[PDB]
Formats: sequence, structure tokens, C-alpha cells
Amino acid sequence: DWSKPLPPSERLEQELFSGGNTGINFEKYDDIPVEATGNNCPPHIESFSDVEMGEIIMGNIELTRYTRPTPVQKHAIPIIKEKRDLMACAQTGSGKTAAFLLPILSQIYSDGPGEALRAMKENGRYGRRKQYPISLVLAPTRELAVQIYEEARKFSYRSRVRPCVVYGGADIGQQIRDLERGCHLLVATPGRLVDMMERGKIGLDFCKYLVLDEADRMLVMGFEPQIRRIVEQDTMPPKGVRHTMMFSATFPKEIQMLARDFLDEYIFLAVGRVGSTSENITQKVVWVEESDKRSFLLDLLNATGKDSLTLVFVETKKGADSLEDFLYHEGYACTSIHGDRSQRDREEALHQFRSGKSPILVATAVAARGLDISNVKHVINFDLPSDIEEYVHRIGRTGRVGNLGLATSFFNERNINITKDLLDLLVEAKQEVPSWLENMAY
Ligand SMILES: Nc1ncnc2c1ncn2[C@@H]1O[C@H](COP(=O)(O)OP(=O)(O)O)[C@@H](O)[C@H]1O
Repeated sequence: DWSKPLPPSERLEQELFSGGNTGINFEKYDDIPVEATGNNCPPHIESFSDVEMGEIIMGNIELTRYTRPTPVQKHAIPIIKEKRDLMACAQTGSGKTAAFLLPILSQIYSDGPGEALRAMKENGRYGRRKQYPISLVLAPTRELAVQIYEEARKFSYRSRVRPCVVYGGADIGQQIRDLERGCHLLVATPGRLVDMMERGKIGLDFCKYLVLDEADRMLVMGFEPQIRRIVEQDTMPPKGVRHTMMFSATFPKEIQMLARDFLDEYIFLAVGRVGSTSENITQKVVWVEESDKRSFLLDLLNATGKDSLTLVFVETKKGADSLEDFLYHEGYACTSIHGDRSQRDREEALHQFRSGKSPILVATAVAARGLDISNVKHVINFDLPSDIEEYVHRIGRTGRVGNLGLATSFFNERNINITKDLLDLLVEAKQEVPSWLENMAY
């Protein structure tokens, strides 16, 4: 039924596999180790043939030119196939996307869509009420959300499963109409999925496969609330019933606590460094009285040069303004993220920060919550937050895979509380620790 592939189509098969020509770095990954922790963990696999992937998957794997499974894909696939929860850490290019889509799809085709859906299509309840995805993949940004989606279209070619993606900063009405056309594997970004839900367009009652792609990156952009609203606060099946998978390069305490509540008797999969923060990111904490702050920032900027971008965080919108004011006044090409405005207009203001025009960007925690501010070499904490949690996804905005970024933070009496946590964080990340910091912790 859901296992026996439907008749092909050239026009469609052409659209989905436009040559591709893109293959993963298949030689500099086999050099990286893959540790798998957990009880009675299902033994990894060598070839996609080491487990019944079903007709359709095996078929589509060919049309996408995949010979054998990447490293992570060697341990991930059999883990998901034997229906075990998973927390996986691996750097981009590892082949994470295919690692969760394949086994998941292979399962739907195998097990079918569930009796709820089955006995709901054959029920004269025709129309466009509410769609219930069988699998949900939460993603941090529209860029990645769509890549995943594209990937799903390929692997779900010639099956009863219609993939569908939604995200913010687009006409919701259009996306809503797209949902109405079919949902089985919905890929979405936290905020939008919640919006769709409130609008009664999506239901999570029959979601059996939950995947949080780049959980750490999602939290950075301040999504935790929705993620929990989505998972814990709704019609979604509890753990043990639904199968969950988390994917994230870094493994901070806020992700450990997330993997804790969401995953169930899960296997930890790490293919490299167990980073508490991004491996490639430098942290310099310096003591600066409030008065000396602006001048200190200025010296910091003159040095900046580098034809790089600088993201400057402050604590209040009030000061984000007076500082943005101060910086324009001193003759600096800087802009400011508007909190109030929609994230559609906000993703616009960044279009000019990006092209050099204004290498300086001053924003508060809130104001950027939701935005994908990438391409930033220097993140400076003009003010520090109350929690070391915030600190983490604040310095997160920099050091994106490939090149190293810098995160300078001004620290003074005003935040002696977050002392001990900041110290530990630096010890862990093996950063330089100011003697005065150690002293002010007892
Ligand atoms: N097992 C594989 N064999 C050959 N190519 C693969 C395999 N897995 C992924 N790829 C290729 O790598 C690309 C995906 O890389 P990707 O999975 O998106 O890295 P990441 O998981 O960090 O985002 C795809 O376009 C695909 O063609």
C-alpha cells in the first residue's frame, strides 16, 4: 500500500532531480570518530543494505546518487529504524538531513500512516479543515527548512507521502493553501508552526516522528518557548509513543535539559568535539566601568577594521537607541534592528547590514529574536545578561562554521552574579580566564 511505489513521472522526476551534482565531502569525514552512548544501542550499518530500507527508499537513494552512508548516517539510521530516540551532534556537511529523513520515511512507508488518517480519508469528511502531519521537522531558518524540504521531495518521490514546508517572513495565506494540498512530513520553523496551529490549520495528534534540526541554533534565535509550546503544551503524543530526534552541533546545558525532557531512553551520538559552545569562537571577558564603556567600545571598533561585521548587544531598547545614536554621532556607519516591526521588515533592514553599507549592528536580545543575522565576525556584549543561558545564545550569533568569530564582553560590578557561570563556561571552552574573574568567585 504505502510500501509499493506508485507509477513514475518524467516531468516530475526531472524537476526533483535536476542533476544534483552535489555530493558530500566523502573522504575527510571517515577521519572523524563517532562515539555512541546508551543502553542496548542498535549496531551501526555499513551499506544501506544492512537493513530493509524498503523498495521506495532504496529506489530514491539511487536517483540522488548516494553510494554509501556517511559516518553519522551509519549509526543514526539503524538507531531510528529500531525506533530509539536520538540526540546527535555533528558539524555541517556530515550528512545529517538524509540521516533522519531516510529512516523516518522508510518507516512511514513500512508501517503506513496510522489508522486515524486511514479511516479519515475514506470518511466523506472532504474539504480543507485541518491537516495532521505524521512527521514534524522543526528548523531554525527558512534557508535550512527548505533544504530539508527539497531533500524530502526526493526521498518521497513515488509515494503516498507529500512533504510540505512553512516558515516566517512570507505570505502565510499562500502557505496555508499549500498545507491544504497535503501533509505527512511537515517541515517548519517554530514560530510559524505555532501560528498555523493557533489558526487550526495543523494538528499534531498523529505525529509519530519529531525532529528538532539544529536545536542549539534554534534556541539561539530565541525559539525555546514555541518549541515547548509545540511539543509539551499541545496535542502531540508523549515520549515513548512518538519518536524524537535532536540534531545540534553544540551541546550546552540548555540543550541537555531539552534532550532530557523530550528524548526517551535515547542514544547519544557524537562525531567529534562535545562542544559546550562553538569550537571555533573566541571569548574575551574584560572589566569596564559603565563610564569607560563607550570609549572602550570605540577603541574596539577602530581596531575592528577587518572589513568585518560587528553585532553589538545591549540590555535595553532604550540604551540600544542612545548608543545607536552615540555611534552615528561619532561618525559610524551603524544600523539598528527594530523590535516592534514584523520579522518580515526586520529581515529587510539586515539586507543593508549584510552588504557592508553598515558593518555595525546594534540590537537587544528581543529585537533579534527570530532573525537570521549571519555573516558576523565580531559579537561584543556591551552589557551582559542575567543568565549564562542568554550569554550562550548571544555569543552564538558568531563563529558560524568555517571561519572563527570573536565575542568580547564588557563586565563590571553590575553583573557579578553571572560570575561563577561565566568562569566555568570559559574553563570548559578552554578560553583565557582573567585572574580577577577567578578572584571574584571566591
Ligand atoms: N550518504 C550520502 N552519500 C552521498 N552523498 C550524500 C550522502 N548524504 C548526503 N549527501 C550529499 O550531501 C548534501 C547534504 O549535506 P547535508 O546533509 O545538508 O550536510 P548537513 O547535514 O550538515 O546540513 C546533499 O546535497 C547530498 O547530495
